[PDB]
Amino acid sequence: GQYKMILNGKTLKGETTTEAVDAATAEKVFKQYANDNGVDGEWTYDDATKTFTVTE
Repeated sequence: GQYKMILNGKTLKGETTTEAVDAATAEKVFKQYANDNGVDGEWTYDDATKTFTVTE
């Protein structure tokens, strides 16, 4: 399924999507991406909208 991440960082903002077998897999992909791009924030996941957020 399609999962979305809203990036709400100090210096990186926007939206991305990933196709993943489940939310746990999307979480790993998105958290790795955030880490690789210097984001260090608080996370939420909404299963109704398949959307993660990370906020600094």
